[PDB]
Amino acid sequence: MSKRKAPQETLNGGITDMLVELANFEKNVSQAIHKYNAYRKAASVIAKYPHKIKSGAEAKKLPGVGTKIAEKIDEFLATGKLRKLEK
Repeated sequence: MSKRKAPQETLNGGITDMLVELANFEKNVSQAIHKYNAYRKAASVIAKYPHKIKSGAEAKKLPGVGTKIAEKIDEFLATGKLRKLEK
């Protein structure tokens, strides 16, 4: 908790962070669950991935992800399509 100085709203991706969060549920999705394995594989290829993906097709190329959790990936970067101040 509190290592040096983390951002207030992360940078952009934060994919493996919210994917591992569902695996950390320890209640609705603790261990030996039916969908708990979905986040274990999708998070194994996402966290290895450079993270951050504007187009949803990115999670498609990621092996193990691209059927149900792929929508949750875009959910992270779904409300982060703000502009970057033009000119």
